[PDB]
Amino acid sequence: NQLEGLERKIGEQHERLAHHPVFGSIRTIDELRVFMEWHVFAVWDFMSLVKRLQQDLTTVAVPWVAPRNANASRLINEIVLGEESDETPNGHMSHYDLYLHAMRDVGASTSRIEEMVSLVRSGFSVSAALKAVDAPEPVIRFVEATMAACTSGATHQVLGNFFYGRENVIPDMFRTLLDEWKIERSSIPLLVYYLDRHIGPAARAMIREAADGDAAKLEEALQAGLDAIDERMRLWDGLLAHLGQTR
Ligand SMILES: [Fe+3]
Ligand code: NA
Repeated sequence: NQLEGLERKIGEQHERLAHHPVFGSIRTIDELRVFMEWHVFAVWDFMSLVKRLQQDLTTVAVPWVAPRNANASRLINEIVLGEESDETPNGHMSHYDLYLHAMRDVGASTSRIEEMVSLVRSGFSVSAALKAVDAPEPVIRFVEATMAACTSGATHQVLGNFFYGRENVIPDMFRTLLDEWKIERSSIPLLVYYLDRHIGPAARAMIREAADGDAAKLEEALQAGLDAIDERMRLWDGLLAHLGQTR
């Protein structure tokens, strides 16, 4: 009954995220450009959650030995293939790269995110790279929260974050935004392609095994979900407040 409360709270916050007022407030091309310039940080940090879970639920070492759970390794390996290295009509690329292409298609600037990633490649911390390109404060909090899960969270928390805070909410969020912008497909075709590309038992089983059936740890997983959702809500709150101020 401790966990049922969290489960229901996650359902409610999911509906709130899927209908966040930011989405109905992106009315002009200018506003869509700003949206993408914030959103690209989440498109990018998403892959750190994926890779933390790939490390934990598959065997990425020499010598190899079979992962303990084949269903879990299958699901992660599927996500890696489709997200690090998707097949698109314009060739093989990460969803991150596809999103950058979509940004250029609409005329949004990719300079801040490319410089951030370039610094990370040269071994700056994510925190340092973010500050360096003057990322918006809400972007910093969001990405720092992702990174803290990835570097410091236990496997069951990363799973909660990922499933409840990302995989379970992205399709609904993307649908809300797509429905506003379908009418512009002819001028923004790659962003439509990107969004459309992203439009349960398995998740719970992975959490239970990572949690070892311990109800405290199951609570931790659910809580990591709620936390991730909160961080997403604060990102969109920040973007919306930015649009308001700079309209
Ligand atoms: Fe993706
Ligand atoms: Na672990």
